[PDB]
Amino acid sequence: TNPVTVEVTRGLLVESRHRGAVAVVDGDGKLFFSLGDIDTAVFPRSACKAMQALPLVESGAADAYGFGDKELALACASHNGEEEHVALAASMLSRAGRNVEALECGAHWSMNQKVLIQQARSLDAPTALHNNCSGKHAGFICACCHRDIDPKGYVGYEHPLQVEIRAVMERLTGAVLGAESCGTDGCSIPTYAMPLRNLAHGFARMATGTGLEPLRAKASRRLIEACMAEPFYVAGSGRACTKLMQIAPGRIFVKTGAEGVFCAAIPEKGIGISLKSEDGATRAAEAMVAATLARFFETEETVHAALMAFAAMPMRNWNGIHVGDIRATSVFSA
Amino acid sequence: TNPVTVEVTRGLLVESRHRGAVAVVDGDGKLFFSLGDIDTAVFPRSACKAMQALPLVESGAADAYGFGDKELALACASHNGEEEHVALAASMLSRAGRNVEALECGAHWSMNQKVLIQQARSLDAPTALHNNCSGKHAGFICACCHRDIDPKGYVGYEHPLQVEIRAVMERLTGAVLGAESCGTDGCSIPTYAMPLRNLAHGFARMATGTGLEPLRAKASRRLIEACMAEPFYVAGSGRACTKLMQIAPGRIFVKTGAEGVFCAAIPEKGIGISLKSEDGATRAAEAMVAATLARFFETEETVHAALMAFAAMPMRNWNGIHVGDIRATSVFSA
Ligand SMILES: [Cl-]
Ligand SMILES: [Cl-]
Ligand SMILES: [Zn+2]
Ligand SMILES: [Zn+2]
Repeated sequence: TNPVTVEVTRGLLVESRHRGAVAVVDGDGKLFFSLGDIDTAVFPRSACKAMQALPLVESGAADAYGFGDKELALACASHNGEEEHVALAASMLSRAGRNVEALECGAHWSMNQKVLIQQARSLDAPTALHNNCSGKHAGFICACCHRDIDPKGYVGYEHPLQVEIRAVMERLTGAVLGAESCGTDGCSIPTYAMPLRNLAHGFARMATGTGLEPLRAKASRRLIEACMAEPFYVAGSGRACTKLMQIAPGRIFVKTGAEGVFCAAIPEKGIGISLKSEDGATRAAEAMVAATLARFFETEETVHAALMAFAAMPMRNWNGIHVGDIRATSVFSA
Repeated sequence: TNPVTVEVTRGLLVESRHRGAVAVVDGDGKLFFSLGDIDTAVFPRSACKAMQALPLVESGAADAYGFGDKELALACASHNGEEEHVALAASMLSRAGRNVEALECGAHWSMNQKVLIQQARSLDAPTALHNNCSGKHAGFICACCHRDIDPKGYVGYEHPLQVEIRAVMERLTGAVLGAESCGTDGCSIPTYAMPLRNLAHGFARMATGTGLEPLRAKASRRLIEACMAEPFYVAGSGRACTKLMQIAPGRIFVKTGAEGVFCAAIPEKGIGISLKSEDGATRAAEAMVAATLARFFETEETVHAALMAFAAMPMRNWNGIHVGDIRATSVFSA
């Protein structure tokens, strides 16, 4: 069973509790730190978008369509569907001769409340461009068009692009990705459950190049640097991913996934991080990733304090009164 | 530990898991069914609104202000902030010569996405009337004004109304309510943590009159019947509380609370129910309350099937593809 990783307090009592697992692995596969079950297969969901963006870069598509750090960050992004994000996704599809009609991810309203209010006020309905995965899907469509592969059905298990993605993520993680570990993701593409140990190892390899072909090392490093250089484009206004990567500019990589996943890397320390809140709560995964990062910056007061501000947070009610805290437990400092 | 009460699946695997506690008690305090820890103090939050509506009824205020089942349901309600709910809260305050400016609960946008889209398109900003607790607070203000008590500060621990509420909830539940069990609620009023056993017992007494003074029995029955007669006003469009009380009209009482609480009653069976998802997820608490109710309707095939449809539900992605299920575990049928 997984330890209690996060507590939610009200008055003088714990009101709710989150259990979870955490794997921290270096480029060589060495375990630096672990909580709970890092050996049972868990769906990474959107947390592994940077891995799925390798076809876009490695194929030459990114360079052929003139993509910079903003486009690669958006390809790696679970974004808010702000105008900047929608404009860039449309720009990406346009350079490959496509538009919104080529996306197969569907439409949804922003999962940032303030952006949803803006969307609702200016649209009858969101489009597939507003989908948090529209950057990744435009990356997929660009990767296909550059290689004269028909993008139609790019979301399906048997499409050449999804065949390629299974191979790429097996090479990074050492985990086998197949039908028995496969589910359908939010955006209708395959998501493959794998141990947290493997997922963390894979990010440690993307961060360091350890055990990768040089082109894959270079593409991997380029995607990780793009996310850290353009953190707004990975998520957006009011988002943990964006704010966490603004604490130590260029030094911390993070990516949220649906159902309480986080992947992260500290390239200068050669470490990859993956974690799962067992109940699937985003708030627990946010506290956990900040507290896990904090272990590696205990000699930098300002960075440690900033990270602990996410590990342990005041909650305010509708009048803005402090009612309690979300707080990572003492297992992250043991 | 608390047992695994709910699983969330994707493909052929459990993606996330919820642990929880459940107390089912009769009018006399006899335990009919239990899971996990029913003896540790948990915040009922909004789940005990019917208890907090007793001053409104017992004072004479409800009768003096001509409140029927719709107003009492709204006094007991965590509503969506739909125009019907807002209009009724404004009508309730108006009977005492009051309006939105007398509410101290604060404003918030709907936590129902469809209502939020409607709110965003029709309002610059929500008001305190849009607050899910605006009915309860209008009841509180009416209770004060009928007895010539100043409603100003009615949310404060030391206000005569909150003194009264501590007395009422102690007598129903047999739990001691004071500062050590006290936190601030979403709506800035006190919320008191108590064991689930006590909370369930309290609803069993409201449902049966067992061990209550006649006026309290009658006020208790009237609140429970109003919620069951006007279930839209307890919650609203697309809400578990509303839909669960439409399965067997007049026979099932349910009330959700923030952080994965549910209280319920089946008056004709003399049972009170309280439960807690340990992690605080609403989706887990909804599955749990449906599966717990289902145990008591195993000889009514139509009612059992309708309840099981809430205990075990398909989840669909943005394209409407079935990706997995939320399902109460087999501990609810053991
Ligand atoms: Cl989904
Ligand atoms: Cl009594
Ligand atoms: Zn996706
Ligand atoms: Zn309230």
